[PDB]
Amino acid sequence: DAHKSEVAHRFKDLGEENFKALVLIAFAQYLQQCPFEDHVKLVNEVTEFAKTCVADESAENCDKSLHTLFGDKLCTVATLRETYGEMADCCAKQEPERNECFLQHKDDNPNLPRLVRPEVDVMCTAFHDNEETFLKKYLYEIARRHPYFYAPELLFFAKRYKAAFTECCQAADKAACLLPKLDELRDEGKASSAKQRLKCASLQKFGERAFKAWAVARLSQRFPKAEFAEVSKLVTDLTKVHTECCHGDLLECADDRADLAKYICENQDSISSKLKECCEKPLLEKSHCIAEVENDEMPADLPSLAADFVESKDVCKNYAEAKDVFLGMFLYEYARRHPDYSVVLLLRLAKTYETTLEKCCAAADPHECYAKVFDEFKPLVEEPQNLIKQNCELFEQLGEYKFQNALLVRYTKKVPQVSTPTLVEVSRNLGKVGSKCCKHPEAKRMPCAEDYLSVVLNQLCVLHEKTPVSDRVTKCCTESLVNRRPCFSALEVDETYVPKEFNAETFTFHADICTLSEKERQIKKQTALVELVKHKPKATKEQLKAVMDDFAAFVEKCCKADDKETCFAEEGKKLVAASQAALG
Ligand SMILES: CCCCCCCCCCCCCC(=O)O
Ligand SMILES: CCCCCCCCCCCCCC(=O)O
Ligand SMILES: CCCCCCCCCCCCCC(=O)O
Ligand SMILES: CCCCCCCCCCCCCC(=O)O
Ligand SMILES: CCCCCCCCCCCCCC(=O)O
Ligand SMILES: CCCCCCCCCCCCCC(=O)O
Ligand SMILES: CCCCCCCCCCCCCC(=O)O
Ligand SMILES: CCCCCCCCCCCCCC(=O)O
Ligand SMILES: [Co+2]
Ligand SMILES: [Co+2]
Ligand SMILES: [Co+2]
Ligand SMILES: [Co+2]
Ligand SMILES: [Co+2]
Repeated sequence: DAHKSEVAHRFKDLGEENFKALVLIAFAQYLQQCPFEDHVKLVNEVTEFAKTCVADESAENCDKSLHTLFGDKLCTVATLRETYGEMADCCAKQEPERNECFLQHKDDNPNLPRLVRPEVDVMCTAFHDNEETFLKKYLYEIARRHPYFYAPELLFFAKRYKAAFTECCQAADKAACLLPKLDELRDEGKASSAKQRLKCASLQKFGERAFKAWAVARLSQRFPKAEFAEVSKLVTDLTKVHTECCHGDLLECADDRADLAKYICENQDSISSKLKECCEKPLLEKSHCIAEVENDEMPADLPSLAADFVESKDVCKNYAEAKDVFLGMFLYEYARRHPDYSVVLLLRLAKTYETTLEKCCAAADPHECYAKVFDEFKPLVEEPQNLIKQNCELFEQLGEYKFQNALLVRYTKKVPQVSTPTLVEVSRNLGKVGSKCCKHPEAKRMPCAEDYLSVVLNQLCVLHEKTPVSDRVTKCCTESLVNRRPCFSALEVDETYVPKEFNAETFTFHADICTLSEKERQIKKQTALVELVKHKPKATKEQLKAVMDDFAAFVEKCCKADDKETCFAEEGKKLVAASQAALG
């Protein structure tokens, strides 16, 4: 593929709207400090040129590559040295040194102030009176604050925001319609950003063979009709894409992703029937659509796994030939038969098979050792399926909020060293995971759980590893991504914990609670419970339930009477002393 102008060629394939979006994101992930209206100029300056070249590729500078045009344009920026400093020094570099120089001088935390959400009225009003300026500003604002976030992915999110505004701004109780959707998108925004980063860290730390294992597992579930060769092909293609995107070049990453889809949509018949709609969709959309594609039908009359991977003298031979191609096959075969399983569960099986196979092989006669490998799998399978039942049962009894509280207590006792604000949010978000996935039938519970659990455990591990307080959490966090959730599951109640000293103000409450969002109210209620538990690790549901119900009664009482503030302090003082006796 070669065009005289690539800038002319890109302008057409993407379409001007997507084109004017990306360029804005592009120049916003670099030049995070420059004001909006400047970028808007720059965007338009590019966009004019882009059009000059669309009209005639022979036009001057149209021939020059995106990498050259983009770089030249960045060096055009006046006050580049005043604000961007060493980034300016990049301009004396000749491509591809200069482009690499730019990537290096991205700032992952520009110390920009928190992006504050206006009131619904203000947004809808601005949205109406100025749609583009409204939407682009925030696109700009998000892209500069998140310079490594994959630009197309950001764009897909921006078009969803537009949707929520368009629907909600027309209706009554817009805030009721809108605020949910805006949080939902934000939560997803973080999840996406974290999931992207988790893909790159895993590849760096645990390596590429690990990466591919995770990939084989996942694709074999996604594409059960495909042969091991074809999975294996796609796994090696997919890893390379990740390896280019983790470096952080957008164009290269995008081209690799586009290529990988191009291939997939040509060989649909070889992979999955579910690709048809995705492949019709436009290029940016196609890559996204493949990633999210439904699992294909698992072929019927599938042979038992105990034939090829047990009951076969050649296994010890074949394992040795290629430890990874055989193991990979086993994973492929096990996985395509188990879409109901979590990716990490399948790796625990493959890992087990390998450990068994290596130890068994070259010792005595192998058959007698490798005979019971499949039995070793059953305990591993049961453990995560047990937890789902136990948790989804308790969830259905208690309901989300109360479930979050059951969680809060449990975890505080295990890891009291963790900051209250972190204990709350993790316990809240875990509530949401069981809320979402317990609604699924027995199948798809684990794959649902895994993906949602990964984000929460990552949020915590990312947040904790900046300010560590627990060796037990650190161990889990810096452990293999296969063993990460089991480690957390394994955490036992720490007997060594010296309780938190009482403080009145913590357990003091004001009438402000009465008029407050339930979430905000819950957070503070929830906060007190954590503090309560940190004070009294030797508290027990029998004793704890009492105190929680008296607090339930203390709050409904004062918020009901006319002079709430007096009640709150005076009743609280009773509530404290009473409870303090009840827990000691
Ligand atoms: C990637 C999204 C670009 C367009 C966003 C439209 C405006 C979003 C609402 C204003 C800021 C919301 C902040 C937040 O949700 O935390
Ligand atoms: C993209 C396939 C290979 C990925 C191998 C590393 C996986 C790291 C953990 C990913 C957690 C998020 C799960 C997901 O991708 O939906
Ligand atoms: C830090 C240099 C590597 C750049 C990799 C870019 C693509 C993966 C990361 C995207 C999410 C960034 C999250 C973060 O680091 O805060
Ligand atoms: C399941 C098959 C996936 C085919 C699509 C290619 C996915 C490669 C991901 C490259 C990094 C993009 C980061 C993101 O998800 O925003
Ligand atoms: C760091 C966590 C993941 C480590 C890998 C655990 C599973 C072991 C078997 C790996 C199979 C390799 C197959 C392949 O790469 O083609
Ligand atoms: C705390 C919320 C509970 C929701 C249900 C999930 C229970 C944990 C089981 C996780 C199994 C998938 C991950 C893994 O294989 O380790
Ligand atoms: C700091 C909070 C730690 C959260 C750990 C969550 C582990 C996955 C949930 C599965 C249920 C087991 C919980 C546990 O044993 O701690
Ligand atoms: C022993 C010191 C005084 C303790 C006062 C009560 C502490 C627990 C308050 C938070 C738990 C209530 C949550 C709820 O029932 O919704
Ligand atoms: Co093209
Ligand atoms: Co109007
Ligand atoms: Co490439
Ligand atoms: Co998506
Ligand atoms: Co789901």
